[PDB]
Parts: sequence; C-alpha cells; structure tokens
Amino acid sequence: YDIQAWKKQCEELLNLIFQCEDSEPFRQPVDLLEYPDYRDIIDTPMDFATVRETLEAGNYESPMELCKDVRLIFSNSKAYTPSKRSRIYSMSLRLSAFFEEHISSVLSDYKSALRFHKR
Ligand SMILES: NC(=O)c1cccc2c1OCCO2
Repeated sequence: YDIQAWKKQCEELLNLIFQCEDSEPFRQPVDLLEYPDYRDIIDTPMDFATVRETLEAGNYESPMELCKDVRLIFSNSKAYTPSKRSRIYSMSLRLSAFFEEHISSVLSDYKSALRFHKR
C-alpha cells in the first residue's frame, strides 16, 4: 500500500530497457537529418531519455502517465515503419512485449495503494 513505490520501480524498469540491445534506436529522439520526412508522419516524437528525464524532474504524477508516453514510442514506430518486416519495427515489437510484461504489476500495486488510501 505504498503510494510512492511506483517511481523507483519505473526507474529500475528503464535501467533494464537501456541495457537491452533492442532499445538502441529509441534511446534518444529520432535523428531528423537521417529521417527528413519523420515529422510529416509523426505528430509527437517520444524517446526513452525524454521519459527518464520527465520522471527524474518530478513531472509524472502516476505510472499511468509514464505508461502513456512509453506506449507513444511504440505507436510512433508502428506508424513510421514502411513494412511490418522492417528491422527497427521488429525491435520495437519485442521491446513492447517486455515492457507490458513488467509494467503490469507496477500499475496494479499503485491502483491498489490508492484504493486503500481512499477506503
Ligand atoms: N524502417 C525504419 O527506418 C523505421 C521503422 C520503425 C521505426 C523507426 C524507423 O526509422 C526511424 C526510427 O523509427
């Protein structure tokens, strides 16, 4: 029932993601010189460094907010890819499966803690 425990849990999950080779294309904003049409397709860029900095600045109020920004990394990849068989898209699909497997208990525990506080 610790209402604050989600923040260190999210820090530790981001550490795991940064050690995974599949995260390398997504660690920093997409290079607009390498991909000059990116902003013709993608309205809101997102990357894992931006998520970690937002967390460390104290600008997420809940893990739901962090989870929305991480899911935007993956939806951007699915919208920008020219093929379902692209290398970088394949990497995002594996990394999304790993993230969803690990974020499930962080969300559950937070929502349980809030319900206990309200009881
Ligand atoms: N196939 C790709 O080039 C691509 C495919 C999916 C996501 C991307 C991609 O390139 C820029 C970074 O984000």
